[PDB]
Order: sequence, then structure tokens, then C-alpha cells
Amino acid sequence: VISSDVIRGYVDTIILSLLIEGDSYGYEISKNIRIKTDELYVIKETTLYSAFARLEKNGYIKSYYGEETRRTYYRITPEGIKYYKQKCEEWELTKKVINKFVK
Amino acid sequence: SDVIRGYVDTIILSLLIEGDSYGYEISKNIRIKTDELYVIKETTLYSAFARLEKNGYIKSYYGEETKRRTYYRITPEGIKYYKQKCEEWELTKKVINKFVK
Ligand SMILES: [Hg+2]
Ligand SMILES: [Hg+2]
Ligand SMILES: [Hg+2]
Ligand SMILES: [Hg+2]
Repeated sequence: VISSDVIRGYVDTIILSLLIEGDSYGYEISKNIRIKTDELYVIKETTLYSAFARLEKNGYIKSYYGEETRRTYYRITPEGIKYYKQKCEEWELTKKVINKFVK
Repeated sequence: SDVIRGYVDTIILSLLIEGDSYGYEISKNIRIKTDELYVIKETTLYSAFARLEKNGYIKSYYGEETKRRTYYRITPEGIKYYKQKCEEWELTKKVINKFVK
């Protein structure tokens, strides 16, 4: 297991990161998180679905709708790509700080 | 951040492994070591001393009265916790590095 405190800081950035690869939807995103982390991080549904809500409200992603049978898909916005890049730079600084002490 | 909250204690324990220390000196060493990138707040630092001591990870002792300075020394359990948090950090970096590029 990993730091809950750090991961809380990066949930949105991790979801944005997957959306930069391609448009996606709730179940695919959480599936992709656990698989790509080698099972080290499995995201809670409540964590995931309040993140979408926040990401949308903030204007970092947009919803759209598949065919009726309707699935909600998200696509990352230019404003969401810029938030992602800021958080990437932040992660680099965060790492630099903690690697000094935690060796 | 609330991100650094996860490793405040481990940062203090790390300095304590290099030697006994006290509040002003721990704070200065953080400033210096990070070259200003991290400066711990006085409330955060005294909270962490208090929690570390509650948890049995450090012990306080006292200098001469000149008021008396409060020193801390890491315990064997403090070292155990430190090394589990190092492993955790490496795993954390792995996870976040997977996405944040
Ligand atoms: Hg594990
Ligand atoms: Hg992928
Ligand atoms: Hg270590
Ligand atoms: Hg380690």
C-alpha cells in the first residue's frame, strides 16, 4: 500500500492523465487505474464520481452521451490539459522535496 | 499541501536519524535541505512532535536551564516506522509516475 494523503492530491490528475490518452467512462477509468498500477491503487466509486463532478464543474472535462440502450463519456478540455501540466510540475517539486529526506 | 501531510513525520524522523535535534534546528534543516522549497509551519511542527511522541516514535529530553531546550531522540520503533514509510513512498511514486508525465 501507498500514501492515502498523496493520492488524494492526485486523483484528478490521474483521471485527466487517462483522458489525455482517450475519451473514457467511469468503469473503464477505474479499471484502468487498478490495472496500470498493478493493483496498487483501486479507486472507490464515490471518490471517482465526485472527481468527475468536480472536474466538470471546474471545466477540465466535458461529458457527452453514447447511444441509447446511454453511457456518459468524458473528454479532457484545453483548460484541463493546463491544470494537468501544473500538477505535473507540482509532482516533480513534491518528489524533489520528499526524496531529500525519505531515502 | 495536504500532500506533504503524509510525510511530515517521516521528514522529521529522517533528520532525527542523523542526530538528536530540537524544534528550531529541525525547522532550519528543512529550509536548508530543500533550499526553501519546503518551510514547515510552527503549528505543523509542534503537532508532529506531539504525535510522534504519543506514537512512541521519539522521546523528549531537556537541556540546561538558560527556560530549557527540548530535545528529541528517535526510538527503535521510530526507525521501524521510518523504514515502512520509505517503502510506502517508493510505491506511491510508482503509482503517480504511472500517470503524471
Ligand atoms: Hg503492498
Ligand atoms: Hg494505456
Ligand atoms: Hg529509508
Ligand atoms: Hg525505502
